Amino acid sequence: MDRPFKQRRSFADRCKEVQQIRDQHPSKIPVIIERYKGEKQLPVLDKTKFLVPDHVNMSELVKIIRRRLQLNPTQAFFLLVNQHSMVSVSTPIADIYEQEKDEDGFLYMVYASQET
Ligand SMILES: CO[C@@H]1[C@@H](OC(N)=O)[C@@H](O)[C@H](Oc2ccc3c(O)c(NC(=O)c4ccc(O)c(CC=C(C)C)c4)c(=O)oc3c2C)OC1(C)C
Repeated sequence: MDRPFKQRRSFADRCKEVQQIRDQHPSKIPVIIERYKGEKQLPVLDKTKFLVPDHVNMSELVKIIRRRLQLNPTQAFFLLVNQHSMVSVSTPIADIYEQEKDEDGFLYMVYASQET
């Protein structure tokens, strides 16, 4: 629906789903990508739950998500993980998953037209 993921799924069920994904997609990182609650410029992505092959750099994900949003060339766009902008993080998602993942095992990201 429209409510954020953590509002729709219990912590238990989210954990259980991450365990399922470890069995069924071992090389992928499970991620939740959501629009900032107070965002007024950027549109809402078609979907919010993704798997990411774990070699993809965070910096590349910024470019991929920006393409998916179909913005104009000048629109501001920031992808935030635990409030940090990912635009210059040329590090595989595998290597930041363990430091930045939620207790439920998903890696959460927020996009917005401003950083702070
Ligand atoms: C509980 O798992 C479910 C799946 O259930 C089962 N039995 O497999 C199924 O219901 C659905 O399956 C999905 C759902 C989403 C993706 C998915 O989003 C994938 N990602 C890519 O193909 C991909 C490849 C390259 C790349 O740079 C990016 C990043 C894309 C950005 C975030 C827009 C993504 C993928 O490989 O597999 C996916 C699969 C198998 O969603 C899950 C994982 C929650």
